[PDB]
This record gives sequence, C-alpha cells and structure tokens, in this order.
Amino acid sequence: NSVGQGEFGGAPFKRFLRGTRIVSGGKLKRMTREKAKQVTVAGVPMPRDAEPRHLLVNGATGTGKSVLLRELAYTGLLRGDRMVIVDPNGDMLSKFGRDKDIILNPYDQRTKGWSFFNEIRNDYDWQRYALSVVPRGKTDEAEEWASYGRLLLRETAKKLALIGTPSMRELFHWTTIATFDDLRGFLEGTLAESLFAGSNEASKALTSARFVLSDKLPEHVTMPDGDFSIRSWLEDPNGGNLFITWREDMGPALRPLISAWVDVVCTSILSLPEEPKRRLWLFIDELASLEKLASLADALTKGRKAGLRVVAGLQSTSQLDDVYGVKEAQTLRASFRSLVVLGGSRTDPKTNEDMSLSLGEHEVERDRYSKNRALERVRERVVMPAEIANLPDLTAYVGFAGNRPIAKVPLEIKQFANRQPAFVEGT
Amino acid sequence: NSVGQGEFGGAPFKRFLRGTRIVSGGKLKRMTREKAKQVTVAGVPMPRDAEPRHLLVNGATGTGKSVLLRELAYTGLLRGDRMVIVDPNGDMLSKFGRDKDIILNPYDQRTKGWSFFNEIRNDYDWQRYALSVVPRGKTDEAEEWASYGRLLLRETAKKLALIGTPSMRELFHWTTIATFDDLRGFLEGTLAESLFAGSNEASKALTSARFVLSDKLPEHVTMPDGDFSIRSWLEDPNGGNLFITWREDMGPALRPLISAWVDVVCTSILSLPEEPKRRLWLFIDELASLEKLASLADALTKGRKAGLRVVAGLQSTSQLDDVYGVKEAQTLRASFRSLVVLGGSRTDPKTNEDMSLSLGEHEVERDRYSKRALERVRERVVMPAEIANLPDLTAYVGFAGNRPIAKVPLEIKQFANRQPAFVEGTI
Amino acid sequence: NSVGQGEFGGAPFKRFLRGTRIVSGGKLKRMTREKAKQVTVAGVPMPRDAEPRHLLVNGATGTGKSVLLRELAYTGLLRGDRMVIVDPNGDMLSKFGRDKDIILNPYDQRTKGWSFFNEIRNDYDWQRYALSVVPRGKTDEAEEWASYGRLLLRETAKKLALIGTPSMRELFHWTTIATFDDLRGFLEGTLAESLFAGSNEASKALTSARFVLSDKLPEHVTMPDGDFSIRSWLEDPNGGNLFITWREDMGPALRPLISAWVDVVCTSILSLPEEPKRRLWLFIDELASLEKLASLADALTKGRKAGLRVVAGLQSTSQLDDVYGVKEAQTLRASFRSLVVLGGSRTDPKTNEDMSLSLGEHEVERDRYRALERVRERVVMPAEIANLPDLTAYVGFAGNRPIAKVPLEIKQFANRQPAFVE
Amino acid sequence: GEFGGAPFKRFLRGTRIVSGGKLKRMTREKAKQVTVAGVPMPRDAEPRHLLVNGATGTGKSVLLRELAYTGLLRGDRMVIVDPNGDMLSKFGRDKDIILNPYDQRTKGWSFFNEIRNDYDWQRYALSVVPRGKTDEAEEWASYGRLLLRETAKKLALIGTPSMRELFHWTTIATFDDLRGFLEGTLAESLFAGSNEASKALTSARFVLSDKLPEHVTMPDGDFSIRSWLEDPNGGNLFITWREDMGPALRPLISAWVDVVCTSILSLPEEPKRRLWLFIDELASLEKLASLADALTKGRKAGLRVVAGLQSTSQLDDVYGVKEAQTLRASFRSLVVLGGSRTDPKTNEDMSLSLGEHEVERDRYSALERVRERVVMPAEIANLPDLTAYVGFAGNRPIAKVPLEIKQFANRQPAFVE
Repeated sequence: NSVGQGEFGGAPFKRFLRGTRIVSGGKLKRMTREKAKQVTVAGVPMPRDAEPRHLLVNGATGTGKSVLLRELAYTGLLRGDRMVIVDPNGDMLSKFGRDKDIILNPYDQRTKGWSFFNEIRNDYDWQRYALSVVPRGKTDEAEEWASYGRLLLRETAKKLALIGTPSMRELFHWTTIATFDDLRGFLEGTLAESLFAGSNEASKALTSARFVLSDKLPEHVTMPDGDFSIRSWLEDPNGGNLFITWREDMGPALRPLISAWVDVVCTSILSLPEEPKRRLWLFIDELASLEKLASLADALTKGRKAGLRVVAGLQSTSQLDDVYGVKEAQTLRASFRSLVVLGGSRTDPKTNEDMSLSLGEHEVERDRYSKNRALERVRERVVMPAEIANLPDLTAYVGFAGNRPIAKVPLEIKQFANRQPAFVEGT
Repeated sequence: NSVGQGEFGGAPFKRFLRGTRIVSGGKLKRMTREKAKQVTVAGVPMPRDAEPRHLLVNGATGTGKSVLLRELAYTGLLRGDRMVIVDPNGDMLSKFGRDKDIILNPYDQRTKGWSFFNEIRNDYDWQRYALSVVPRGKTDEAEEWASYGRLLLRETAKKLALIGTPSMRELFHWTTIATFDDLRGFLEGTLAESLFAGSNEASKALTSARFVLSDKLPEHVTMPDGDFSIRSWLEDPNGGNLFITWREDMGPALRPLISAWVDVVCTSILSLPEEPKRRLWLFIDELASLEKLASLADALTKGRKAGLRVVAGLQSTSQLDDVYGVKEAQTLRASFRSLVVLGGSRTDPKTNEDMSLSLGEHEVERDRYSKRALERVRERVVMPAEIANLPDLTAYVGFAGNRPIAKVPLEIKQFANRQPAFVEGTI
Repeated sequence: NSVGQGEFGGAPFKRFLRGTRIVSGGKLKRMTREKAKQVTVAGVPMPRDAEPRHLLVNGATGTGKSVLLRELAYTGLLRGDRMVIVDPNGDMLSKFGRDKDIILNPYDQRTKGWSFFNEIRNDYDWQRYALSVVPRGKTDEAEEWASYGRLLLRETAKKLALIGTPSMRELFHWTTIATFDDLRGFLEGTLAESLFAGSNEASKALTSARFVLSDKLPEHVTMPDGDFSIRSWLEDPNGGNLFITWREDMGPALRPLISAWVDVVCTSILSLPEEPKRRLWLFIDELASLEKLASLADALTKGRKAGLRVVAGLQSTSQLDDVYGVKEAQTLRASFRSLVVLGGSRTDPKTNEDMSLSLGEHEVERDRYRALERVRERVVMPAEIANLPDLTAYVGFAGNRPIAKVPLEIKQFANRQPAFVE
Repeated sequence: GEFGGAPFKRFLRGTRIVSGGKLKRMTREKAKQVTVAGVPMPRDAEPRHLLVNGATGTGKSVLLRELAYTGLLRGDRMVIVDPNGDMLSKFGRDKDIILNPYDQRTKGWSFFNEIRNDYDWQRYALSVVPRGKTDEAEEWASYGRLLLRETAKKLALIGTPSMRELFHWTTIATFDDLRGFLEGTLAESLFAGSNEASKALTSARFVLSDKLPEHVTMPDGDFSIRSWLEDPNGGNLFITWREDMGPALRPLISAWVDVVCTSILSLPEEPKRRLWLFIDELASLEKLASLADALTKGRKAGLRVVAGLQSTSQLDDVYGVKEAQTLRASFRSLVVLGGSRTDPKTNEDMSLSLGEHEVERDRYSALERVRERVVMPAEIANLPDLTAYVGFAGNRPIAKVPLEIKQFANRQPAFVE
C-alpha cells in the first residue's frame, strides 16, 4: 500500500484501478505546466485547452474566492488577455484598473454612457437584445409575461428608433407611463399593433408587459446616455478591459442592468469574426446573483471560436437551482469543464455531497493485513463531503477539464496595490 | 483501538483516516482558546474568525437555547460588542438592558418612535425598504402580489413624502381605505399612475397590492411615531444595543413589523462605512418565526466588512423549508458556518438525520479482534439517535473551518433582572 | 452475549455502544419514578420535566389509546390538574365529569352558552380569534380564501360589536345572507370598506370570504348563546375541567366549531399570567380529525410558562400530512417530545417504518460464533410494531431515557354521569 | 419449513410464517367464527376490517363467497356491493333487500328518506356528491353540495321532496329561475352578486348534472337505509348492477355505500349486532367521504368492512397517495392472492406489508444474522390461483393457504326485468 499518501485523504492503497486520480498540488502543477504562457488557478497553471471550456469556482464566503479570481485575472492580464469583470464594490477595478479601461456603473462619474440602442446593428438584434434587457422569468408563467415585455419593448424601441427618438426615457415613458390607449395608439404601425388589442386577454398581456418593463427599465433610464457599444468595444483590439462595478447596497436595484450587460456580452461575442488569437474572459462574480440569463448557455457552448473564457462563482447548489430551475441549472453548471472546490459549511450537507460527487470516486486495491495479507477491491470518494466541510480557508481542490487528476492546493494571499479608486461618486 | 473513547460515541478505533473529528469538550475549549478577548458558545470560546461567519443553533424546545444565547450575549457585551436582539417577551432586555439601550415594541411605553420613512436617505432606498416592509411571498404567486404591494407602497410613500405628509396613517389610508378611484387619482404623477390602470389585469394587480398592504401595514400605523432611525443608530458608536421585544400572544400580529425591523438591519449594515473595529450581533431568536426576509441572505454573505455576526435559532428543518422553500432554505442555512446541535425529538427522525449528516461522517481503521484484523469503516460521528437521546443542556459544537466537533454541557448561569421586561402601562 | 434478553427483540449482544437504549417495562418504571406526584403513561410514571414537552400517542384503532388516555387523565385528575378534553361521544365526561366541570356541545342540554365574541378583550383579539374561527386552508389557495373570510369576519364582527348587536345570527346573516350590495354597504366605515370593492378581483375575494364563512359559521350560530369565556375559564383556578364532547355522527358538521374551541385554548393560554403552579392538559383525541389549527404550533412551543401539556393521538402519518401538508405536519409532530407507539396495521408499512425510525437505532457489539462485530440496527423493527398485540406499547419519553415495551392494564371506570343529554 | 427462503436456526423477530394448518388452529375459537380462505377469523379481528388484495381470477370471488356464507350461517347481516347480482343469486332470501334502479325487485329510494335531522342534509349531500379527485374538483363538489342541500331542503318544505323536481331545478331550470327559487334559502346570496358567484353556481350545476341522473331514474319510494339498519329483522342488502353499466351507476352505488358508512355511526350501541359491508372493489367506487370514519369508528355499531384491491395505483389515483395510505391503513387484516409480473411495485408493497423478519442462520462450510422478506415480491407474482397469504390483525403469524372452490346453488335470479 504505497499510494495515496500526501494526496489521498483516505487509507493508502497498493494499486489504483480506475476513476478520479488525486495527486499532490506540486505534482499537478508539474503536469499542467506548459510551454506557452499560462494563467494560474490556485497557483496551478491552467491547461491552455481548458481555458475556453470554462471554470466554476464553488465555495463558501471567505474561503479564498477573491484570492483565486484576483490571481486568475492578474496572470491573465500579464499575458495581455482582455476581460469583462462583473466587479462588486469595484475591488478588481481598484487593483487592476488602467486608464484605457472601461467602467459601467450608472452611479460612477467615470462610467461610459450607454443604452441598448447602441448594440443594434441588424433587425434580428432587436429581439436578441430585448432578451438581455428582460431576462428569463423564474417560472413558466413569469417567462410568459417577460415574453410580452420583450414584444412591447422591441416594437416600441424599434419605432422610437425610426421616428428618430431612440431614448430610454421615451421608451420608459411609452411602455410604463403613457395611458393604455396612448400606448396602443403609439403601437399602431408596429408588429404589436393588433397583438395587444382586441380582447381582454390582449389587454391582460399588455398589462403584464407594462409591469415587467416597469421593473427592468428604471436603471436603464437613469444610466448616463452615451455612445459606448459593448459590441464595438469587443471588436476594438486596444479597447482594454471592461469593469461592471456597483455598490453592494445597490445589488437588488442594479440586478437587471448588470444582468443585461453580462448577457449583452454573451450574445455579442457570438458575432465576433473568427480570430484564433483572441482571448476574452468573462468574470461573473456570483452567477446566482444575476438574473436568469438568456444567452449564458449558448456563450458557454459556442464561445470557443470567439475565444470566450468564463469564470463564475457558486456557493450552494440550491442558489442556482432557484434562479434557473433544477434542470437548467444542471445544464448550466455542466457547461463549465473545470471545477475548483473551496470548501463549504457543515450546515450544507447537500452541496458538500454534490461537490464530493463531482470530484468523483475511484476504484482501488488495498492490502487488508492480519496478524495472529489479503487484497480488497474498493470504490470510494476521492474527497468525502466532510473533507470539504472541514477544509481550512485558502485551501482548494482543483479539478481541471479532461483527463487530469485533482489536487488539494493552498491559496497564497498575494498583495495588490490599489492603483485606482474603486468608486467615484458624482453626476 | 486506544483512540476515540470519551469523545466518539461509537466503538473506539486504532486510527482516524479522514472526515469529521470529534474531541472532548475540554480539548476543544483548549483548541479554540485564543489570546484575543472571545465570546463563548456552550462554554467553548468561539474562534475570532468564525464570528463573522455566523452561528446556527438547532434544537428542540427547552434544550438550552436560552442558556446558550444568554451566555453568548453576555460574553459579547463584556467585550463591549453592540447588538440587535429579536427578544421574545423581553427576556434578554430584563437581563441585559441598560439605560442607553433602545427598545422597539409598539406596545411598550419605553419604545422609540419609528416609521420606515426614517430610513430613507436616497431614492434607491424606497424599493430597498419596501422590501423590508413587504417581505417575500411564500409562493411565486404571493410574491407577485407582494411586488404590486411594494410598487403601490413605494410610489404612494414617495408622494406623501413630497407633499410634506410622510405619515403612516395617511399611507395606510390611501393604500387601504381610500376608494379605488381616489387612489388612482392620488397615484397620478407617480410611476404607478398608469401601471395600475387601463385594463382588468391592472385593476386586479392594484387590488392585490391593497390586500397585501392591508396585511403588513396595520402595526406600522399603530407604532408610536418618532424620529428614531435604525440606520443612524447603526452609525452611532455610542448608540447602545437594540431590543426588539414583544409579547408572545401577539406574535402573529407583529410578525410583519418585527420582520421589517430585522430586515432593515440586514440591508442597512451593507451601507455602513468600512470599520474593521466594528462588531454588531444580530440575534434572531427563531429564524423560521419571522417572515421570508429579503435581505437576510445578502447580510449573511456580505456583512463581513460591516462586522455583522448573526446568531439564529432553528428547530425542524421543515419549518424554514416552509417559509423560504426547500431551495432558499438550504441556501440560507448554508450561510451559517458554525453549528450547535442541541438535540431534538424522537418524533422528528428527519431533522435528526439532517443534523447527524451535518455533524458529518469519518473514515476510521479499527481492530476486529478474534479468539486480529484491521478494517476500514465510514460512519456518522453522531448518530441521529444520539441527537434524539441528548439530555437537556448538552450540545454538539461544530465551529466553522477545520475544527473538530465536541459534545459539551451547558451551565445554567443565573442572571439578575436589571430591567422590567415589559412596560405596557395598564394598572 | 448477556445484554439484550428480555428487552431487545433482536439478537442479544455483548456491549451497547450508542443510540437508543431499550429497557424492560419494569426497569423504565424504576428510572422514571420520582418523589413528586406523577401521572402515568401505560403504567409508567411520566417524568415531571417531560409533561410540558407533550405526548404523542400513535397507534391503530383498538390498540388501547382509550385505555392510555383514560389512565393519563385519571392520574392527572388525582393530582388536581385541570384539563380541556376533546371528548368524542362524551366518554371521558361520563367517567370523569364533575359537577363543577364545563361542557361545550351545541346539542347537549348541559352545554355552556358561547360565541367567539366572549373571547375579545383587546383590538388584536379580532384577528387572533378569527384565526380560530376560520382555520388554515388545506392548500395555499384555500388559505387565500380563508384570509378573505377572516377579513370579512373580523370587520363585520368589529362593527356589529360597536353598534351593540354582537350576535352570531346577525353576523352570519350579513356575511352570508345579506345581498352583495347591502353587505358592501354595511362594510362602509370599516377597514374592509375599500378592500372588497373597486374591481372584479375585489368582488371575487368578497365572494370567496362569503363561501368560507358559510361553511365555518353554521354551527357557531346554532350554538346556544351565553356568557361563557374560555379565557376567563382558564384564569379561574376553581373553574374545573372542560369537556368538548360531540356525537360521532356529527363529526363533519362540528369539525370547524370544535377546532375553533381547541384553537381558542391554544392562543388563550399564551395570554395567561405566569404561574409556576399551573398545569393545564389539552387532550386532543385525534389531532388529524381537527382542522388545520393556526395556534397549535405556538401552543406546543410557548406554553411552558402557562403550564400547557398537550396529549394528541395519531394513526397514519399520511393523516396529519394531508391536513397540514408534509412540511408543517413534520414540524407539528416534532413538537411532541414524548412518543408512545401502540402498533399499527401491516397494510401501513410506511407508518410502521416512520415509527420504527422514530423509536431509533442503536450501535452495538456482538459475538459471532467467536469474534466481535459492530452493528447498527433498529431497536424496534417495523414488523415488530405491525405485530404488536393490543394493549402493548413502546414508551419513549423525552430526553435521555431508554424506551420500553409495556402492557396497558384495562382499568375499569364507573359512569359517573350521562355522556350525552338531550 | 413454512418459510420460502433458506432454512434458519433461530427466528429473532418480525413476522412469523406458519403452515396453513397451524394458523387455522391458532385462530380457531370456541365462539362461532367466520372464515377467510378457510382460516377462522379471530373474533377480535372482525371489526378491524379486511383488505383482500389480488389479481383477476386469483380467488377473490371464492374468498368473498366463503366469508359471506359462514357469516350468514352465524346470523350476521350484510350490505353487499354485488357486481352482476352474483351474491344475490347464491345467498338471496325473500326478506332480503335489493337496490338496483333497473331490477324489478328493487326498493323505492331517494336520499330524502335518510333525512331525520337538519345536520343530515350536509351529511347525505356528502354521500350523494362524493369527494372530488383533485382539490379544485372538491371545490366544485362543495358548491354542488351547497346547491343540492339548499334546493332539497326547500323542496321538502314546499312539500315536494322530489328527485325529479330537484334535478329539474338544479340542472334544467334557467339560471335566473334557479336563483329565484333560491331566495329564502341559505344559498340565496352565495350564488349571486358577482362573476365568481355565478361561476360557482355553474359548477354546482355541472356536478349535480353528473351525480343526479341515476337518482332520478331510480324507482322512488320510502325505503330508508337508516331504518333498515335499525330493524333487526331487516335482512341483508344487495346493491347489484350489470357490469356494462358500472360507469353510469358509479355515483349511485357510491352514494349507497357512503350512506351505510355514515348511518351506522348513528345506531344505538348494540354489542349483539354484527354488520358486514362487502365493498367488492374499493377502487371502483368514487372517493367516499364517510368510508374512513366508518373504518375507524364503526366498532360500537358492529361494522365489519371487507374490501378488495388490485394495484396500489388504483386507490392512489382515486383518493390520492396520502388519503389512500390512510384508507388502506384502516383495514388491519390482509389477504394477498397473487398478482402480475407486470406489477413489480404493488408486488413490492404487498411483500412489504407481509413483513420482514430477522433470522439467525448456520452457514455450513458459523452464525449469521439476516433481515429478509418473509414473502418476496417474486413469490407473490408467481402465486398460483386459489392460494393466498393470510395475515390477521394483531400479533399473529401469516400463512400461505389454499382456497377451496365450494359450489353454491342459485337460489334467486341475479337480475330481473
């Protein structure tokens, strides 16, 4: 039994048959090290091929996610990669913000002016981006109302754009403030003219649309108007990085707007002309803190050519499950091929079981000694749920995509100088 | 097998491989003892780093939760910590109430005057605190109604504030007493002017909003009006402590108001300027007795910088599950990194299993003697039956991080009544 | 293997490691026997500290629940305890009814006069007791209607009380017989004036309230009126005991009224001034036969100061699950710290599993002839409960106490009064 | 040697299985008994009911025939839900009653005959309008019961207690006309005043239109099932019907079974009385509102229910999983006659009901403690016809016993007219 020491937490064994291999952090760093310039995850160099297959970092609060994403971004920037960072409190901005970099925050004096009208190029872009502005509903019923919201939104905006008045204040006024008869009058000449009239059901549908827009649009209206386009930004090689920041006491109010930006990035990258040299990271702080994104799924599945790399954080399995629903949450999570398990709470035995199961089992041969020698085949978890619940901070399991063993690795708290103010209030 | 006895309830073993470690109460007290001034949980000093990661105390009635919370509050006060205490019957008030301390109870002569208007500073605070006044609905449909209630609430309140009459009596009158047409008229000029008019659905929505508000607002109206602000209180270093008390025969009536106050604390601490020295405790007596709090989750996840420490009590898993729903209840519980299991009823095998699972399993090597062989075995450190048969004033303490759990006895410290629990005013 | 024999039904063992301890009926009686005067559960003296933590008695029909509750009530009376007894057919009344005792039954000549109005003291009592009159809806939508029903009830009642006519006959007429417009007119001046008007939805809600009230109020109207107040009765030390009796062929008709009475007691004891000496028992014959009580949960958790002790009967887990819903039924059952299992049907393998799991497992060391083995097992298998002979029960008291299989003695009680009159 | 698995060296605990011979001797009693598959039924198990679970053609007819027979030889009375008047033809007597809207021998009846007190109107509207399958269907059933009782109370007042009139008013008369007929009744304003009230009344109408048709066609009269229950010399009741009419008559037959269920709860205690309720196929009736209470409170009255079931899913679909479980739990004695290989779930449920045992066994090359099913699911799926596992209430072992096909002479025409 000369295996599973300084790697495996269970009993050492004679021979490993099949399943998940677990190695020491040092040996994994040796296996994943590559010729080319790499990025690092918990000190471990990330396999180049694994980058575009995404990374999911699961762990409790204060277990080292900041340290991890912070190191991922730094090593990515050194390599000259570009990136969009969903940055709470502007922490990433304070430490990695350069002068050529962009900032999106309706309450930061340094923000660029924007409105979804700036992303419209073709006619098929109206629905495409109405999908970003109005994220998927939690329930089938709510997604029905949202559908009405999008029909009202794209047709109202399409017209405003035509009559030469593409303003969010005008759009918010029509879809939310104008009387029912005036809105219906304005809708005359658009594809929504008769769909929202003629019966009590059509009226109910319109009412649902109004309520949905009155919830999503407010922050789009207060957002400083300008000509910045995330699409164009994505096309500009010297555009720098984009920081989507916001104060934590404003999370609920800005959830729809920030979801909208994250989603605009998700569909937009699908339109980028093939470029083998492009590497763009999407740092979604806490995935379950955003609304139910319409384009995230396709971006995690068809972003390889555009060079999209997504890094998202997750805490409890139930969080995402509640936002996307069990089935879609499973589909979403399965779209990140690389996983990092930072350890959870003893009070969440279910998620610890989910992460333990994800890390995987192995089949092994062990010597069952007796004293007055027998070989036993045994299947066991490489990482027990309890080992996850008992992990000390700054300690993570790294399971890269493909045929790679996992490893328990410690996180180094690198210090970063604050090269920019996180938040600059003003008007 | 010279290891485990005196600590582990099962058969002693030769070697501990992995999983949850169980130690003696005494050895744990020695491991968690720290140089800095600490607070104690069931006599065990709580690791300083575990404090801002919250504590979940689970147990049946009369198992010693009072003794535990009482000791935790006492040792915290000795250290000079500030705290908000959801205090049923004013028990904590009578034992720890000082003269400079605050009391919130619509029926106590000592109460401070308050209305949610006192918490509004910026415009984004209207929705922020409407979320506190109208907690999350139990079902998706009920949350739909609650959403209408908040729209009506925040828009009617915003106007009343403008016309100089920010009174709850007025707000309650408009949203509940005024005729439909009069309300609609009053709403003219507000963002809700057209949302609640123009169709049967809009009228239905408005009706739902009225019903929701007629349910939540009553006690806000009866509450003695004044200038007290929980936000300002949180900012005042010499503000003392806050005791949210109430008579148990008025639990159902005050559930919405008390939930509002608890939630106000939860969002508000997210606006506090970073102060490494600040330590605020939120003692939520019985978490599942409050409504579905909208800000609890974020407060449990982003309150570290503000120095928030939450201590909540729970009994049956099904209780919180019914209030928040299985998914959100899981996420909520998972936010408390430290757990204390006080033992439940034999008539609740499911919760005993949940607590047993939470305490965790361990993998161990044991000698199976014969008339000698080594065997590897995985088992629960604490069986469900051990929890059901726990004697009162006995608890399992499992602190956050890499620490062993321990079965510890609770000492019934005696506290002198330094203040009357309830000052109703009637002869 | 010396340990086991005469206590544990499985194979005898060498050493007990952890879990549920099972002892002999006699050894349990010795352990629970105390100096103070006690009550008895299946012949076993109930620990004093366990009483206010409630007792749940689970078993099929004819397994001896009557014998058990009868003995409990008797030894409690001998001790001078007061009690409310949900009494099907007036059986407990005929055996234990005293002259100073109270009877609540719309169809018995000895009943006291009552209306929920007699329970109102403060303004917060209208909602408090509307919750007693209109129990929780089975489904979330039914509770929506029940909410409308309580709003209509408390507001129509609050007004009738103000204009001097607090009669259930008037209330029932307004909430159910008066026309929509007349009712709407009556509601003017009340907090429900605008809530039930102005839209189709408000009208739908009002219609729902009427239907809910036409189902719950019928029996409150036929109830002989009088001045009896359960709250006042709870405060009177010399009030005696309360017997809520009814004929079993009127179960469905009186379910709402009896549920209201049991609920009234449940919130009311929470208003009682702390009295360390008070000991009130609430005998709820069959918990799942009552409606979804709004205050039971709190009474089971906050009635310690008031000295409330609840004893409830239950059969199949599915019964309570269907009334409260699986989540609240679990919370409710989890509120009774002491359990008594009387043996179920073999056609109910789920409940026998539930009870078995509730009786618990133990981990033990046994000799296998010779070597030592560690084993986890159910102290009481589901089959053992299904095959329990009548008048045999497993008594598992709260706290750190072992369980025990005990036989119930069929004590004979003389009929001291007619069970039903008129 | 009676157990199907490997023989053991010591039975520790659980369900015991004995030979059919030993069980029959164990349950045999001095007092006259009734037999279940040739096994004398413990006198104390009788009022705790019997559930007979089995496939089609496995012996249910034989079993129920022998039980009804031995019960008759003892003087017992019984209400028998009798498909195709099979029981009637074999055991019918001149004094015996018959309820069948299409048989010339039927008695005259309308639920009006059961009303003696004001609390009976709701009591028997429950019988006439069985519980709805879903919560919403039970909502409509509720409206239909409010409408029924209020319209019937008025009709009886105005001296016209007619099912034809009732059916006309609740199903045929116009909306407004109905409304107007409802003034002066408790239903007066509940069904008027809004769109919800109308929608509700409309539902009530639909429900009644489904339940009442066969009550109207039923030959009217003065037969009262309550009075019959009270008359010691009333004989036995046979509720018969042709199988090609099961769906059409499900409402009526269900009503009669429910009427029996509530009505015995009103009977003055009589330790000498013994009444059997033979509910052929429990899941073939509608969801009975009173059945559960009859099974739980009919001891004093002397009620003994014998019900048949097949697949677990059948009752589950009628009463729902929760209520079905409660219902099956009310029957303390069980009989498993053999099922289909295609039904592994019910076979497992029956296997689980027969119980497990913990046994000590010699593993010849030491001891070994094993928990196992006394009767495996496969053993039930492979049972020959006329073979059954009998498991009586209380502490008694189960036994596999053979059903003997006795022949009964046709003493009466099963159907007439």
